[PDB]
Amino acid sequence: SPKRPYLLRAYYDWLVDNSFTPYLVVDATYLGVNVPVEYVKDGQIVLNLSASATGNLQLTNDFIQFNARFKGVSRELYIPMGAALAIYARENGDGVMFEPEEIYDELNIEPDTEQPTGFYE
Amino acid sequence: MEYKSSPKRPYLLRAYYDWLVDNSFTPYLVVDATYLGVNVPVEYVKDGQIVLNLSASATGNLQLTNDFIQFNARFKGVSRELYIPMGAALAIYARENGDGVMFEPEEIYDELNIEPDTEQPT
Repeated sequence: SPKRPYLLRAYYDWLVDNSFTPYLVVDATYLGVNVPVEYVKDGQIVLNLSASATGNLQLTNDFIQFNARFKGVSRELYIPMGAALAIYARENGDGVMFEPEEIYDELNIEPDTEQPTGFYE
Repeated sequence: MEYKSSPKRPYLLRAYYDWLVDNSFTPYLVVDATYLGVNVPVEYVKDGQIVLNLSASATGNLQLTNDFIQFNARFKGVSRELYIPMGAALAIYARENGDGVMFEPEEIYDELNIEPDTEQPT
């Protein structure tokens, strides 16, 4: 239902097809993000999604996932689509900042915690 | 390189197209039938414009290329094939609600649509 995944994939292809290095701005504060906090700045990390800087990159409707190496330390990165803030070309900044969609809001996310119930029955 | 990057339209058209279909919507395309290179049933054009149904059941061998769109469709029984230059695709939306996107103008599309003031020899 959310359009963000299709728009991200569209820009990604346009970037790569034009020989641009696609940079993804991630809200490392969002629910489910999995990135090395050692490289996070002000609740925000910028990733390189080019073929070269990624292993097994997958751009799903629900998440971005890939193997990344930070100073020899290869590992997996998981980013829920709701955390993707923007994607642009490293060589010139051309890209898009994703428009907010109501569904990536925890209010629209199914109950993460249950209702106050008694105990006895 | 003064940075002569290609148009984004084909990518946006394609993505929105996939979004509509994956959501059970019927993709409708608004075309400028004037645009150089367009091949569509001239008698179904209104105000130099034609709306087309691109859903799976309304098309055959649909091709959403960076440069053009092409497919086979039937108009009142008469099966015809259409060729549409990307600069001619003006918008794509969902029939079930009139909600979609109207593409932003892109400089090169305008260039590819500049007409000569006069004809060629012969």
